[PDB]
Amino acid sequence: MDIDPYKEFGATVELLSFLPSDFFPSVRDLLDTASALYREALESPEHCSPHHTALRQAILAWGELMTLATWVGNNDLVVNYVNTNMGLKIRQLLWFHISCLTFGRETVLEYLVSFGVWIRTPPAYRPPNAPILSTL
Amino acid sequence: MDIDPYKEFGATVELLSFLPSDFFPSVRDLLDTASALYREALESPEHCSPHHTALRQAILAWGELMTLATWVGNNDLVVNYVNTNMGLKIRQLLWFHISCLTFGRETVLEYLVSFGVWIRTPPAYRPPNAPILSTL
Amino acid sequence: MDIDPYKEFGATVELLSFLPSDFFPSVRDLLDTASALYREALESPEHCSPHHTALRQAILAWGELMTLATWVGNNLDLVVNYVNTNMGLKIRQLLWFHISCLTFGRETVLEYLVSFGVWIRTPPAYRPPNAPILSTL
Amino acid sequence: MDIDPYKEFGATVELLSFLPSDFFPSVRDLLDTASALYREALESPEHCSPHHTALRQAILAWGELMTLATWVGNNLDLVVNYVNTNMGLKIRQLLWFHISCLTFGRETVLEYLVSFGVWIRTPPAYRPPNAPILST
Amino acid sequence: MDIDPYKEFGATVELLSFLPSDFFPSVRDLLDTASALYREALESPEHCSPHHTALRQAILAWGELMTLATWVGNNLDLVVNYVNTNMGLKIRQLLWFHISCLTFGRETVLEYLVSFGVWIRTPPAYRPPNAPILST
Amino acid sequence: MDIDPYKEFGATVELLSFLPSDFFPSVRDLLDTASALYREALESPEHCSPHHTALRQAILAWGELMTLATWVGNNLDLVVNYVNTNMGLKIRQLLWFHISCLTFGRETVLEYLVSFGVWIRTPPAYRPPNAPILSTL
Repeated sequence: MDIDPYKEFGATVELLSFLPSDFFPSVRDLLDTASALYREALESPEHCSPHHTALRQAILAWGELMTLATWVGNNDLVVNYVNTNMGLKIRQLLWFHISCLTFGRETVLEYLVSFGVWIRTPPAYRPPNAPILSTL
Repeated sequence: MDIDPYKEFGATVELLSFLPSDFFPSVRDLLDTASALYREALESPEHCSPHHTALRQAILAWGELMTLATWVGNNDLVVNYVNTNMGLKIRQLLWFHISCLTFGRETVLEYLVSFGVWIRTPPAYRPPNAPILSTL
Repeated sequence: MDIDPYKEFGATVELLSFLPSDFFPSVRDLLDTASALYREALESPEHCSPHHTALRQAILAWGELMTLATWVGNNLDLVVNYVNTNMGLKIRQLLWFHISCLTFGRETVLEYLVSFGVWIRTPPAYRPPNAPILSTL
Repeated sequence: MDIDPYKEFGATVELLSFLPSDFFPSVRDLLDTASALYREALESPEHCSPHHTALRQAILAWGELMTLATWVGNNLDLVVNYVNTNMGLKIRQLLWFHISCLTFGRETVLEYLVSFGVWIRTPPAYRPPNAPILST
Repeated sequence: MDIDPYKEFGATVELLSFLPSDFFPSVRDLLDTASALYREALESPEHCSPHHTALRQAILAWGELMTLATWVGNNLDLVVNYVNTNMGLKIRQLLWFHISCLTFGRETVLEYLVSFGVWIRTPPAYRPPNAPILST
Repeated sequence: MDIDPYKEFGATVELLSFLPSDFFPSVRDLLDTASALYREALESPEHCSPHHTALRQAILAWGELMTLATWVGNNLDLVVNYVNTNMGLKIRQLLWFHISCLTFGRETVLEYLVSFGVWIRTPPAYRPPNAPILSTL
């Protein structure tokens, strides 16, 4: 079985691999961002949005990955191995769902094709400041 | 942040720890069950149910756990370690979402309190055949 | 003062001594049926039913008895055997009756305790071998 | 599962810790206060106030562990003068709270636990000698 | 800029100087009077009475200078038994005034500070031994 | 008891720890923005806004700390360094947040603290060099 996690939300894995690899903030910055303004919404008993159902499983599954790393740390390249390949897939899943909740789903998707083509023009022919999605 | 994965669906972790530990079928039996009759629904681009959004993330996160186990198998108690503690949490998440999709959400929740009290009566004072939820 | 514990719920102890001593599940499996099915109503800041108020006092009465069991073990064996088995049967049938009045409803349990009475009093030569099962409808 | 026995009645166990441990009358004085006032109502088969359900259970729980004090006495002390002192103190707080909530009303006892809070908190040079008594 | 912390609540700091400096209960007795009564209301994200805003700030200002007493203790006394005695007295007047204005109402505390004025002013031969207590 | 200082105003400390330590002006320039713009409302005998009640307690909490700084200097250096710089950053972001909720309005600040969050978390290679400025409309 092959299923993209972003497929119902209107994006792809390729369109999330369209941004650079080190554009996404770290997991500590992203988890504190969700814990900043989405604690009373994520820990609600009733689900509000399909982003909320996907984000409850993104945090819990990364919790299972971290306690697997501390267990294998006791019994440290393997704790560094998870942040290379398994760590990119959780940052992209966290950044996409946090930003779609704050700003909007279609606003993130239009930003992904805007920052993707901004990073792939020559510097002397593009707007100099990098595009950042923001409120107002 | 502390969030149960079953909290929006009307259950708890305790009510899923109400059944015995080895009641749940293995991950191979459960993944082939979802691949049996939910391939054209889970791999749809549009999300149908909150069980579908939770089940797309249950399969993908267990995929990240298995390739972590083959990587640490190369670089085998650790491949057996994941099936003791990290393996119960994925079987319960797979069994709850497969059975709620087939039969119904409230039918699984009424079955959980039915099989829970069936296993906790003396044998001579209970119905002899174990309760199994089934169609018709 | 000789109070009947569940006289106000439509039963007696004499109606509920008909069940055998091995009819009730153990206190661990009885507290788990209370904790797993409905702890949100037991920890609630209001009293939903008179079974709930009787169930909050019944759990904490057993918890005080379990404090006495570890105290006589650590500080200061037959008395641990006494709380678990002799005074525990009064907690088990108190926990069973209040859980079952909330799961299946109260009138279902009281009609079951009569229909167990016609089964447990007949000699074994003239009764069906399976005991009557408790279930709604 | 840690239940507060008074939480349904509007008082926490922390709010009832305003009263000192040696404030409460003896269990013999509390049971005769019950037997003189509420003997028909406690032994009736009729449903009553939720203090009545908690008062039938608190007397019988004391009665169950009264026979434990009788049984441990002959069959061999330090235990019999522990079971009514330390473990019977939780009966005294439970018997005092339900006798007084039936007689003087519930909300007056909630106003009494606060008004005993301001009495026991004040320094000895500025507190009245009249300890607050509960009267009607 | 010299602000009165009580001026918005109808009392001046001169009017609250009727009460003696050793009248006020200790800060440990005031915080448990808050924690037993108002723990849900203080920690709620909902706007409440203007005593609640001043009570969240008075606890956290005491909490900030509580860590100052911890930090000055090891890192080197006279300072740690000055910061809770002299500088913590302004907390005790601020914690007493807002606990009592929430429980007994605001105008009763304004009527209590005046009625404690006539008690402490009278000569010792003509004053009642009952210091005025605040009850409901 | 673990109280959040501005939970009731629509924020957290975790939402407001995203700003750097050098984002806030010093306590002298923060008290002057309170004293010069509106001291008539801070010295007023009524509470206009819940930011005003939180601002009266925040100024006098710092004034008590400045009394401790001169007392440890005159009577009885690293502890003067501690109040000014380590516990002063908790006063600076408390003074900044309540002043800005009264100047620009509260919803403007909370939408600014999110939009600073998307700026401060991105790496410097992919963010514009100027930080987002706070202003109404």
